[PDB]
Amino acid sequence: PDREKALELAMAQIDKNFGKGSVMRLGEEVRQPISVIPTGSISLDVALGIGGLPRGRVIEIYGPESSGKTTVALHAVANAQAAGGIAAFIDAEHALDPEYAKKLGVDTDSLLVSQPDTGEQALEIADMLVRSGALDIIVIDSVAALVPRAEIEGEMGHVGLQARLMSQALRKMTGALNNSGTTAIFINELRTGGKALKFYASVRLDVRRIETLKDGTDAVGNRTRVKVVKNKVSPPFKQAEFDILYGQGISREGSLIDMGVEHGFIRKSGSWFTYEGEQLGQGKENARKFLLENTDVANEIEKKIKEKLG
Ligand SMILES: Nc1ncnc2c1ncn2[C@@H]1O[C@H](COP(=O)(O)OP(=O)(O)OP(O)(O)=S)[C@@H](O)[C@H]1O
Ligand SMILES: [Cl-]
Repeated sequence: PDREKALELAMAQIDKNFGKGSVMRLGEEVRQPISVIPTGSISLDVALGIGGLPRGRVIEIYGPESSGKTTVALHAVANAQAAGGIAAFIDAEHALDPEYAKKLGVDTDSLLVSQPDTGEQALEIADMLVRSGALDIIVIDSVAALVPRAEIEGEMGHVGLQARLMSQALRKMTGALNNSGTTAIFINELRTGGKALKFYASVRLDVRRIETLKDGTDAVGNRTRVKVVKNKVSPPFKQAEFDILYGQGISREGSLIDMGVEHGFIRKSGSWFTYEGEQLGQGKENARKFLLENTDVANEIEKKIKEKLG
């Protein structure tokens, strides 16, 4: 017996039988792909281990209200579009603020939006789109808002039908999703169908608000924390953090400062961030700004960090 040789032989057959990623060692550092979707969060992009959401996969983003799920998803779309991709937003919440979306860099005008009459119609419309192979990314707002038709329409006290709907739906949309090469983000709100999504998801993000961006003493935004509780394309359980200002989305410069520091590219003498010899400022915010204005800097930092990792 040769354990490691026997185990590898095992794994190999396991992945063959159920797909790559069926099993993997946690420390394992996986081989990156040909063009993921920058989550808009450098840290998260890293936690996902492939620099962003995997295309042609089902992505669930759950968490409480105000935790930043929609924000993240928007950025996802933006990038998808920045890459000349076509986007679709299946809205069953009617909560979208396109003005903010634009600010996150979404081309709202070219963005397709549907506002279904029932959970069925929703997913159906979603299926039909996906399988046109024109969409790079699609978003479904509120797994919960996918209420069956029988219930929306007047129906008696019943079933366990919302889950079945969601289940069957995913069943076919996945095949398509894969052939299409389109990523499907399902925003799930922690306040029914998530039962299925748990198993169909390739990636599952547990998003929640941790801090109240205050800087010194005033409301700015909030610090989010995402845990990749499920990851079928890279070791799971990675966590990342980042800032979302009010009105502004995920602070790229905020991620850059933070990750740049923990990775020694930007030195932080107490109270004063410094990089490569140039002074960046006292207090994250001053640094953030500096990086915001001096777009050349940060870009360097964005490169440097990118390299050392993935
Ligand atoms: N329309 C908006 N205008 C200004 N800031 C917004 C807006 N929407 C979201 N934000 C910012 O993003 C934070 C919340 O992130 P969301 O985009 O709401 O993601 P989320 O909470 O999962 O989505 P919900 O609550 O289902 S909409 C807010 O606290 C603000 O910092
Ligand atoms: Cl990003």
